[PDB]
Amino acid sequence: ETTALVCDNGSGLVKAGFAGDDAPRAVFPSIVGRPRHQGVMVGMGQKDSYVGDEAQSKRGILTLKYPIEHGIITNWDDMEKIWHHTFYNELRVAPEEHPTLLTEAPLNPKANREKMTQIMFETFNVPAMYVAIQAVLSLYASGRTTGIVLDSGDGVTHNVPIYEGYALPHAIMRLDLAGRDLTDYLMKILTERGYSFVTTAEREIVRDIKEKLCYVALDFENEMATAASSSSLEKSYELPDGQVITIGNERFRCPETLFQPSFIGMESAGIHETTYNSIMKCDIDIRKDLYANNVMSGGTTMYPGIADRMQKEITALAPSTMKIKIIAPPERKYSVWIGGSILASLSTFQQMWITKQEYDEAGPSIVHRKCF
Amino acid sequence: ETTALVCDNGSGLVKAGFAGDDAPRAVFPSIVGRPRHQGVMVGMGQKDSYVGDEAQSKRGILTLKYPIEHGIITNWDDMEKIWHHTFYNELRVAPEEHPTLLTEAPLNPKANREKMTQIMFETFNVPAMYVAIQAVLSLYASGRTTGIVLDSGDGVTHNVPIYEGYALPHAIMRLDLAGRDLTDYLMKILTERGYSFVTTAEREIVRDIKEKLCYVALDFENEMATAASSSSLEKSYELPDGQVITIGNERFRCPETLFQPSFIGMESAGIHETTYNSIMKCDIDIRKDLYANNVMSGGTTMYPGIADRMQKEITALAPSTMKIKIIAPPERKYSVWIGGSILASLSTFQQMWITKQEYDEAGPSIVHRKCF
Amino acid sequence: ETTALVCDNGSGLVKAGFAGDDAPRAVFPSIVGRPRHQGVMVGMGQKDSYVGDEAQSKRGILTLKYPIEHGIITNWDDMEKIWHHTFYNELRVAPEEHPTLLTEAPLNPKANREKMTQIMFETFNVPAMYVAIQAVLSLYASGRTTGIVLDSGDGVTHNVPIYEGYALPHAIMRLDLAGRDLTDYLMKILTERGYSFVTTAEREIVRDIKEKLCYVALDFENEMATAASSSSLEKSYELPDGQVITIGNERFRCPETLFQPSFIGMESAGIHETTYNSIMKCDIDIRKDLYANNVMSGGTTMYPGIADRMQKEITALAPSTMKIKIIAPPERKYSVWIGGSILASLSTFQQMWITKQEYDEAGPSIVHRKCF
Amino acid sequence: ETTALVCDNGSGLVKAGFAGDDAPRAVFPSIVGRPRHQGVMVGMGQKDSYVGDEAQSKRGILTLKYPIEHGIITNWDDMEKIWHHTFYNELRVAPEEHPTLLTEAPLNPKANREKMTQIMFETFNVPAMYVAIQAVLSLYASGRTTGIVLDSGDGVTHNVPIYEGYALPHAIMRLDLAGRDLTDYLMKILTERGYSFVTTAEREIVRDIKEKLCYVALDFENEMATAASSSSLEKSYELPDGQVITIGNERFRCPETLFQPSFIGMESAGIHETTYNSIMKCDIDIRKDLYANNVMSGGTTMYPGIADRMQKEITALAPSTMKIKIIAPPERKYSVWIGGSILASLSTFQQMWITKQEYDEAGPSIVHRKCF
Ligand SMILES: Nc1ncnc2c1ncn2[C@@H]1O[C@H](COP(=O)(O)OP(=O)(O)NP(=O)(O)O)[C@@H](O)[C@H]1O
Ligand SMILES: Nc1ncnc2c1ncn2[C@@H]1O[C@H](COP(=O)(O)OP(=O)(O)NP(=O)(O)O)[C@@H](O)[C@H]1O
Ligand SMILES: Nc1ncnc2c1ncn2[C@@H]1O[C@H](COP(=O)(O)OP(=O)(O)NP(=O)(O)O)[C@@H](O)[C@H]1O
Ligand SMILES: Nc1ncnc2c1ncn2[C@@H]1O[C@H](COP(=O)(O)OP(=O)(O)NP(=O)(O)O)[C@@H](O)[C@H]1O
Ligand SMILES: [Mg+2]
Ligand SMILES: [Mg+2]
Ligand SMILES: [Mg+2]
Ligand SMILES: [Mg+2]
Repeated sequence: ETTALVCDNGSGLVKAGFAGDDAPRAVFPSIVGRPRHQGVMVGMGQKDSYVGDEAQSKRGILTLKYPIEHGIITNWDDMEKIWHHTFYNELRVAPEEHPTLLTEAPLNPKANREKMTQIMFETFNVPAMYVAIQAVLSLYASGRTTGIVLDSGDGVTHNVPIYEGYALPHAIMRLDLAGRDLTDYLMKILTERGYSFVTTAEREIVRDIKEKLCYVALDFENEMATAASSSSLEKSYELPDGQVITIGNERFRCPETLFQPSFIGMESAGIHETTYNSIMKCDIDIRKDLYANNVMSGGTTMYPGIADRMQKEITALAPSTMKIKIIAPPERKYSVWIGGSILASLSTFQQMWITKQEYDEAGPSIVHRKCF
Repeated sequence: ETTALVCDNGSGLVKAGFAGDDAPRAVFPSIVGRPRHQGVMVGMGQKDSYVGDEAQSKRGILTLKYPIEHGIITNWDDMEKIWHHTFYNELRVAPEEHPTLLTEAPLNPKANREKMTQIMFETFNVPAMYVAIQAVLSLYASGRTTGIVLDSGDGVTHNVPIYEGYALPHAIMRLDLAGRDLTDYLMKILTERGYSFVTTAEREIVRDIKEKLCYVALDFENEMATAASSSSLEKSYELPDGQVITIGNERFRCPETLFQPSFIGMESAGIHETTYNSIMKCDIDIRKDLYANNVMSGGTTMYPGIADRMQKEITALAPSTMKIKIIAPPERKYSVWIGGSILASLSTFQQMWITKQEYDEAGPSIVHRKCF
Repeated sequence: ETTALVCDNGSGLVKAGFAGDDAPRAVFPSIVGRPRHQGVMVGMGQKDSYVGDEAQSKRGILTLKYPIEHGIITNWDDMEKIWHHTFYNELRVAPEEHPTLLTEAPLNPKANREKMTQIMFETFNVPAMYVAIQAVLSLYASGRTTGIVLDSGDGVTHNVPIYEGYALPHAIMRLDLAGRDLTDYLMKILTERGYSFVTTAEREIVRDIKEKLCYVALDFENEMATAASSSSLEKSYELPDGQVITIGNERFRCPETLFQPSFIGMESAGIHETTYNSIMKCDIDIRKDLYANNVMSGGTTMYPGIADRMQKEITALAPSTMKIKIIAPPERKYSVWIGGSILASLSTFQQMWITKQEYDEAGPSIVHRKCF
Repeated sequence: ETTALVCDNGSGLVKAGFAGDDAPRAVFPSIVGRPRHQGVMVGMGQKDSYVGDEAQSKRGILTLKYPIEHGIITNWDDMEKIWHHTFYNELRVAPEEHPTLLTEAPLNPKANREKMTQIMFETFNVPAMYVAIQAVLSLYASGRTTGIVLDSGDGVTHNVPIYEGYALPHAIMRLDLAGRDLTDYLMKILTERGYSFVTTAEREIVRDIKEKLCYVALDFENEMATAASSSSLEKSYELPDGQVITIGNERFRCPETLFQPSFIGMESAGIHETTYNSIMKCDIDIRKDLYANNVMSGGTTMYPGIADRMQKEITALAPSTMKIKIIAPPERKYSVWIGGSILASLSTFQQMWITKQEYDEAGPSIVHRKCF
């Protein structure tokens, strides 16, 4: 045996690599694009579909779409097309030799995990597989046993409280506000400056505006007063046609949707009150250890100043004698993959794989009574 | 006080009148024309500019242009010239005595509404004003509280879901396909018959072809089979030079762009799928009442057979146990003005005006925290 | 100031008079004759040159020639000799007191208009001048703003479409078939009867045959069948030597050259197809108003039956639902002067003159950026 | 099979040859002339019609006319006469053995392409044919996939944006200002020097003046100031009668009609603003690649200094951080034929022909659902 594969399929990026590494060798977006215009040059390399980094380059003529929406895979033809691109075109492996570690969000459909298991054996014919929960793997990456994990990615934000090795599945919150809903609110409030980004190729531009110019205001009602003297507030951004946009208070205002989800019409609470309501559903003897370990992960927790507001605004909810310590590693974008590289290389793990023999005598329903 | 003014400025027509009436006294196109040829007769009444019904008559020698494109006013010199023509030359009022109700599209620039407010006080010096959203006013005209409003005009098509008095601003779709983009597609597909309408004075002829000979096919793939036996399909039209054109399948084919916007190269969805995606972004307890109230308005919803296809094609998307009732009044062209005549004559409204005193101590930014 | 002068210099006649009158006081041909024989009576009043009505009387012993051929003045010594005869010998004015309105054909050389301007200031020293286009002035005489003008004179036939005060300079046709080319075709087809008019004094007789016995056939292929029974077709004419000529089908056949210019070997089209091709180069919204206003002017449009054939033969080209109205005033010979009398007496015109001060600081090139 | 024919039928020239060559073997003008004079020598080789290079030599006695005006073939008798001259008299082939590649302009009538297809099978009986779009073939000649193509010929100027193999048919502009409208403006402004070119045989002289003495001014308002000191500006040209003309500012002033079409009374924009408005109708992610690839083609883009003004005047419209690279090959006159020689010799193309069997069971309407 050489090694094992760790394929972190997310709603926005597909992180992939080998176990035992410290960074994924394969980071490309989870986009499958079909061309939508006519097509008039004969031959000269026109494929029926473009996946990932190729569709990101040719995106002006493509109808881009995501096969994964809010964690749930909705377009199993396109998801088998990304996995085919991930293993062959991007990692250059043989899938019949390496065991594959997959990740998915908690509180997810049963058929979403059975259908991953059916594809990895009946189509790729892997020797073994295992589906892990992402917020469990975010805590191997920090090398811990205790802590609540705020894993906010591109499709789903979810808290999982984990005390000393033991997960508390009744306190797992799942909030479907994520980075893809911050882009779609940003396309709505860039309209009030005048700039109209509508089609799906501009959705990948407003995503790139958000990753470069948006931050989290430490007090939202005071930065809106700073928009009176919009001097250091406004920044510029060069679009791929050469135009510039002067984005102003829309920098700090779209990540406030993480803290006030009523901006996009959701009745639910922000990520500071879904952390606090998930600690307050735990036992009273472990709430001191969950305050002191607030592990953030995922790429939506990469804004400048989001650890400073989570530490500010849980403290206004928690009793004043408990210390709050939001713990943000700088590598926290890939930490679901970093913990998957650790868990697949542990020596105590090689009896937890779902082998091909164990699958065949049990069908696709083996994955529920074996993984979690 | 005599009464209030209701000035519905659209991208294609300027509807204007007084509150409490049942029809606008002033319907003229929103066109400002400059002459482009030499000019050789001395004197005898040559103005520098021609606005509205006058420029529509003298259009053979004029460079006609619209100051409003896609809802956004782009040419504030010409828009102050239409308003000057609307009040003085067309309504024959004094603007310093009547409060003016203005309309504009939702999801619009902030500077578009501030600059209307700055003109109506610093130039016309009105006693009071109020900017209303057009799809709110389309629902007073039907005398209701509940319904999604498909307001398709000449610059912008937009859905606004309104439950029992409460607007849902996160489900407001805005699609910039409208009647001016159906004319420009019709000038492109009349070329394949041979007829070349190019200059801006022929743009007002193809607009008049579209308002007389175009309808909506109930099944587009079967009317294209009827173009084999083009017997009852083809109609004729007498041009203003005496020529006739025999338009064939181009009758039903340009309003299909409302239902398949890929004909003009837009990635977005048709008006039957922007209604359905705007209901599916509402709460699940109000989707039954939004199906049963589909208020159409605007002049682009005046084609023969557009209520019959909207009722056909939402039903193919909606679940089969929900009833769909597309509600098209016959007066639906002016229904943004009809609801503006109702709202300005309500007794509960006279504290919602932005008076001249309230403007002066607040600047032009009063209109955002007072209207909507 | 007394009044202004209107000097309509044509290729065949010099119409001159004062502004505000209804008929020119000075109508004499534009002929400068030199004697060609010996000269044997000593003294008794022999001048070196004879101009106009005097050379028309003494024409048997003179080499008559026209200084203006096809609108272009080619013999500037003789044209200064006609203007000297026009002002002093014929109007009896002082040129240093009256401003002079001049006319010329459209699409004319630049040096033709500069050299008129140089003569009227450096030789006659007029206070002011203005060069107008003849087909503009033909439309003041009918008191209008809209119409295409068929101005066919003795040197040039030209259409100028004029919509409501605005000339369309890209649709101005200029056809150099005129009355002097109908005389020269008539001298060629009177030869086939036997009568040989060759020298220049007989050119002024065939011009007088044409003004008295020639008409326009309403259908040319049927009047040629009437030449079989030449009973009412043939007329007689008494020459100035007492001889008679019996002109037959040559009455209607030389004005057919206006409608079929291939008789004199021109490739171009007739005056019914240069009117139609000049309307079809206009905008499609003004073609209805140019059909209903077909102003004829000039002396070549004075044949019996030319309005009846223009109305017949444009109708065969125009679409059948457009009305055609050829508009021939009875005074249409002088209508370039009649409109020049109107334009020079308008009150809105006295700032359009090129004064002597404006000329001196600008040279002769002022006339292009001031008149047209 | 020997090879295939590439017949580039243009409005001004008929380029023809074989596939796989680097230059057409048959370049002759698209002129069919009928004699117009009497004809008095008995026998000695007088045909009823003269086509192409023969009618160009004998043009003094012929009524020359073009069967193709603005891309649309209007005179199908004469166009079958050119094709008969092209294959038999000029290429000396048998049309029943070679498959024929035809070109035509985009946004063209449907009946123009059906009637080419009906002639090439029912009259010439070719084995196969294919109608291609000219601006697609202009991009094979530069050997590319990406670029907007400014193909300005003798009848039609049209932009076609082509990204990586995929044409964008909603951004295709078509402007009917071309070289034949620059000749007709040049015949109008040579009149103001005095020189009157009127009949159709002089239309082929002013075309030859334009191809030798006209250039494009880099700044039009400064070359008009250079016309004050007309020293290096004026050139001479020897006419075929031996006369000389001293053309002055009319050298640079007629190609300015390409950049200001209001000189000939067109309301539309120049070729620098129909390129920019066609890029601004594309997607925002491909506008960087269309700026860097501005392929000019056709013979109207052969003026000295037209690449230097297109690079100057798009840059004044484009944002200042985007590079503009107008790409003019020196062989750009024949580049529609050069790309047609490439496309007909590709190995991936031989299933795109419309064979004679495929035509017979489908009628003439096969060409729309098979070519484009
Ligand atoms: N620097 C950044 N600042 C802010 N947001 C960012 C940044 N980088 C990425 N994002 C957002 O994070 C999203 C992807 O983050 P990531 O956590 O990798 O997604 P994901 O984990 O693959 N989706 P999932 O695991 O299913 O929840 C992007 O779509 C952006 O919206
Ligand atoms: N009978 C008709 N059938 C089809 N289309 C029509 C008809 N009458 C008008 N139209 C089109 O619809 C438009 C009617 O104008 P209107 O509905 O008022 O647009 P508008 O409201 O002025 N623009 P806006 O309010 O900003 O959306 C015209 O410009 C035409 O393009
Ligand atoms: N009754 C008539 N019938 C037909 N032709 C006539 C008649 N009277 C004059 N003509 C012709 O008209 C010519 C003069 O007409 P006229 O229009 O006055 O010339 P003109 O206007 O001075 N030249 P121009 O300025 O170029 O129009 C004569 O030379 C004749 O050829
Ligand atoms: N050297 C030149 N300089 C400027 N213009 C030229 C030159 N040579 C040719 N032309 C012009 O280009 C025209 C022909 O160009 P060309 O592109 O070959 O015609 P064409 O492409 O066959 N017509 P079409 O294909 O229907 O657009 C001539 O009629 C001239 O007006
Ligand atoms: Mg993740
Ligand atoms: Mg409206
Ligand atoms: Mg005259
Ligand atoms: Mg060409």
